[PDB]
Amino acid sequence: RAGPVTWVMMIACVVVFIAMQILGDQEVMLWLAWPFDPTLKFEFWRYFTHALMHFSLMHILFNLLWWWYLGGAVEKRLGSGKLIVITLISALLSGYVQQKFSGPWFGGLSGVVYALMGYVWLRGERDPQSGIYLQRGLIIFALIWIVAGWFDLFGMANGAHIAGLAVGLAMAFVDSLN
Ligand SMILES: *C(=O)C[C@@H](NC(=O)Oc1ccccc1)c1ccccc1
Ligand SMILES: [Cl-]
Ligand SMILES: [Cl-]
Repeated sequence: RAGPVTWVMMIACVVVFIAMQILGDQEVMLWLAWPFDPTLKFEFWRYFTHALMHFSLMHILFNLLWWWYLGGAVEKRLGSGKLIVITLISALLSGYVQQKFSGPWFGGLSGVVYALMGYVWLRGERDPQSGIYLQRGLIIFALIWIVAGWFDLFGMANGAHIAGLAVGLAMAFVDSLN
């Protein structure tokens, strides 16, 4: 079963998403979003908490599905610390790129997922002995989501997703060295 990081992240995302139903998107964004005024630049959770917000049912459902599967695999085979670091860095870098290109009003686990699939894929592609790999059907399911978001077929930006992917590829690369 899904490890503690995999589990606690899912719960947090659910709780936050409930809060957004109860209070509206904007009001929750007022507290958790990337600093959107210099008044807020020292509220440090915000460099991370933006990842916890989702705006539709499908957003949180698909994000959490991929998180549960990939994140859960990473936690189980490579440990909780690994998953924590991939998450922290991908969240920060994709958040950074996103706000740079389009301002601070955004949310979600997408950057983190791009990192996890970049990680699992490259890791297995370069080092099967690790035990982790993105099997063919999932490489296909994954690419279809990459394509979708890329050409804006679902409504959700590219640069931030690339930024997330770069983090996962970078860490898989490093991890698969000796
Ligand atoms: C974030 O990108 C939202 C997006 N989630 C998604 O694309 O997840 C994946 C899956 C596989 C590889 C990369 C990213 C999304 C779009 C539309 C509906 C739900 C979620
Ligand atoms: Cl398969
Ligand atoms: Cl490792």
